[PDB]
Amino acid sequence: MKIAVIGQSLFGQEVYKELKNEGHMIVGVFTIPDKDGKVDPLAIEAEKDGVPVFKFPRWRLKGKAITEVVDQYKAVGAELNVLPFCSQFIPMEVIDHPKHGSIIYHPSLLPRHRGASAINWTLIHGDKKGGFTVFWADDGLDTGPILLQRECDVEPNDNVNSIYKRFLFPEGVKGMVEAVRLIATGKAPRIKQPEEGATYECIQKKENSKIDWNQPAEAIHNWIRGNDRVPGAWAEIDGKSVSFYGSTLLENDHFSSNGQPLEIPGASRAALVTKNGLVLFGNDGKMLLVKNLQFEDGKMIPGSQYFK
Repeated sequence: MKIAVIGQSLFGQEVYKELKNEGHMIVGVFTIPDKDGKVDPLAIEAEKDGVPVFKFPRWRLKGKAITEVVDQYKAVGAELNVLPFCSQFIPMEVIDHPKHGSIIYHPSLLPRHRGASAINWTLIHGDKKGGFTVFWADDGLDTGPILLQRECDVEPNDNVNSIYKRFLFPEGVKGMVEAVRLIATGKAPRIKQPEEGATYECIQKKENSKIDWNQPAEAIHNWIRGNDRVPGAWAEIDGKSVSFYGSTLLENDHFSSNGQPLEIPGASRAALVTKNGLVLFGNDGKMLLVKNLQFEDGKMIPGSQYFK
């Protein structure tokens, strides 16, 4: 079928590549403007293939869809829109335009974790299961009926990067390909999302990934890993912003360790720089270990090397 890919990122690129190799006609790719050194990987691949690339800075202005862009979009004659990791607001005129409307990839088990940082919140909340959903776009935020859903276990030390690389990315690509296949056959369902379990969480940016120390170690561990690697959970140490990566929870056994105390404003008690990383305490006095630290515009530095 004739498909428009509206989105970005390496995930967008891979979905594009796989649909193209399944014989679908990609009639256009609609991604974000250059950054400006960087052209989005989705645009790079499409341009090599001679597929039209569009980089609209926005699709609407002062609440109304921009006509010059909506016209450009419609001209390509898509039968289905596929939205891999779309960062832009797409007018419902566009969403609803194609024969089959639009499907969206969302990296959570909808209706849980609606919103753009769903992977982060899966981990921040300490969910034991995660996964992704492919759903039909409607006018709400991540509210449309489910086409298919796929689950995975969340590992106790998963961070955003590990669960994404292991499952959400590679299985997500397959899921989008399978979804389009089911649409091509008229077999794709529209399962109304249940009300029970619906949640929304805010978008994670540096500003709001600051560590709240007045929680148990397990919650701090979940917070760090749920923001690792981006945007990177952080705290002020010695007057500067320090980000934390590579968290694990710790147990007990004495003797081995000799760490050097490190004061962290707000921490329930001082941290310990040890040979294996930075030991942090929760408000329950329990411990977690952070392997890597980062200073503003950060070259990764092992926690063990904070003082040296």
